[PDB]
Amino acid sequence: SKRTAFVMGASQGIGKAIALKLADQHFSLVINSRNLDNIESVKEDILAKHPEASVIVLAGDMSDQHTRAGIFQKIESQCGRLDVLINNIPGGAPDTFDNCNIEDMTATFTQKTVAYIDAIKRASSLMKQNEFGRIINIVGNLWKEPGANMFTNSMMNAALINASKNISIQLAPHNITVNCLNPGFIATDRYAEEQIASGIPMKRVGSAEETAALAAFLASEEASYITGQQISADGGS
Amino acid sequence: SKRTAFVMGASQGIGKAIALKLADQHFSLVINSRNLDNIESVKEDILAKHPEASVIVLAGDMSDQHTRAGIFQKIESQCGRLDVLINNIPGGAPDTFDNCNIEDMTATFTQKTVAYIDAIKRASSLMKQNEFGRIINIVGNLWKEPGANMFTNSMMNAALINASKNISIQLAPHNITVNCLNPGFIATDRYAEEQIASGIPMKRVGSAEETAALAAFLASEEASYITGQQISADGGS
Repeated sequence: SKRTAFVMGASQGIGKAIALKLADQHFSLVINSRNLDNIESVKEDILAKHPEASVIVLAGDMSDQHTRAGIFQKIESQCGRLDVLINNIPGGAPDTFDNCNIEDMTATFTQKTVAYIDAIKRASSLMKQNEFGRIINIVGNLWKEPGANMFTNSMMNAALINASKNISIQLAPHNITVNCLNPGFIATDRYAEEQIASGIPMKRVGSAEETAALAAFLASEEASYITGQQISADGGS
Repeated sequence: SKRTAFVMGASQGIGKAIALKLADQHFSLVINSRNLDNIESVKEDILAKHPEASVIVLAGDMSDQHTRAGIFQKIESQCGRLDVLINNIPGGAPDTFDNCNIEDMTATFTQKTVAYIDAIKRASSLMKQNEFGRIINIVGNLWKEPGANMFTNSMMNAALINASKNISIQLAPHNITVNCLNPGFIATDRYAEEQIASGIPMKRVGSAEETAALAAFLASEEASYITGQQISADGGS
């Protein structure tokens, strides 16, 4: 069939990569980031490689409850369907059990975790219309001694893993797979001078294309019996 | 030594059970629930079995950020120390991925998860003073198709498991164990007419004493090398 895919936070990085690969495979695209100008540029990049592409740009903050409803309202309007959802929202800033505070925790929780779930709620009832869907969640790693300053994000990642398992079960009947994809390392700040490459088995860091090759597959028709899964493109824990 | 233990939501049920067993072992007790009258009655029950008991009643809502700080301020004042913490706060109301809503999710998150963590923050710096502590977290079961209407509570339980692991690592250096205790079934509403006993391996439902025997042990001196653990008194998953 000729599917429609909504890829969020795709102005660059992992989302941008998933966008191109998904375009590479003749998916109809609806794309999003906060920055209207950065996102436009991607559409131009995609149309350039593929002139006939159906790319839609809906700038906005997917962390915002209302921006969400509006985006989904639009897609339902301009597309009439939705097959694939790519939940891709960054977690909060790094923190420590010592350094953490509770105002921000709630924020972060709301910013990513709730966002993803609401987004699935909307995607799903759209998806349910055609008894088909592919939900891929960009999530990251737990558990282990943040330590990596990822205290709040790790507990969020856990909650998200749990929730997806649940959701996957509730939505399977409807031919909608729900899987989490945890990349490891790509393009995102942080602070020679860099032997983190030493600690990863493959001894290298991820690439958005590698991550995107995976998400593309999960998005495909042949991936119809794969749900409730948790798969890392991390080269090793 | 002569330790001091703070057991929250101990007006009855599991917390009440932990309170008596801990009293049974000559811990100095600080106890809490929302209901001043229900909690008082426990003190009377404890003093009655043990006349010499040091029981302190601090009524209050441990879900409340400010009530929390105040309770800990008091304990630090009237006790000068704290050895054992019993994080015992009920989760939110049951919900479904379908039926759930996001206002309540945030609430629930704040009500239990954040509560426990803040409570540990306060307990710990108190505990750090004597290079000794025992943090037991009353948590429950994930993951599996709520289904049991436990959608939001399951993802919260997951986040809590993750966070404790982390915290356990950060606090071990200070001789403070952090373990989660997941009971299964005890005294708490729900809606013959009841073959849930069929689905549990032991074919029976938990008892607060069983749960309390465990928490008491984790609270003991001999349990000094047991941290970051996850242990069910559920008779079987």
